[PDB]
Amino acid sequence: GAMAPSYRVKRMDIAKNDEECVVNAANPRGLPGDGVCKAVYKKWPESFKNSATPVGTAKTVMCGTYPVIHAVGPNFSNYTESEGDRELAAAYREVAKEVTRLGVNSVAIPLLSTGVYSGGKDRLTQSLNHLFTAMDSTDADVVIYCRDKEWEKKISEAIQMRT
Ligand SMILES: [Cl-]
Ligand SMILES: [Cl-]
Ligand SMILES: [Cl-]
Repeated sequence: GAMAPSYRVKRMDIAKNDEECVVNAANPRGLPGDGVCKAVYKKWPESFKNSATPVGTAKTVMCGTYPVIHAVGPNFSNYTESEGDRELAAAYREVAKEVTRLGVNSVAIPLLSTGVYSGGKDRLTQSLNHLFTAMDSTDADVVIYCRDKEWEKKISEAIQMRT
């Protein structure tokens, strides 16, 4: 584990991360997709061999020795707010189990269900709080990746408020 486990946020492409493993914001069919998923497919295409997995789950596939944890958040266009909230929390719990199993000291993670699966709503706080609920009990350094300047400031404020 990390000597003093921390949370950090960076505004840049997660395909350029400096962590020991990455979480993909995957679709259930293992397809190249859009946004984070398409960047992950371009950087680690080998990790999409048999990466299909249901909503609310995570499945890790190695690209060489680098682990790609494919985590499938719900598409809020298809789920109700109640059921989608439950599946989004579940996908993050599965990411925490995989990060622990892998024994890594750091992990790069995006906010699941905040892009094209958001159903047109701002889900920064919802998604980040489910991330904290799952990852708080792990000892890996967590680096959250985002692309929007206002989201970077809000995620950074939420991290600092708890310290
Ligand atoms: Cl970038
Ligand atoms: Cl998304
Ligand atoms: Cl963002």
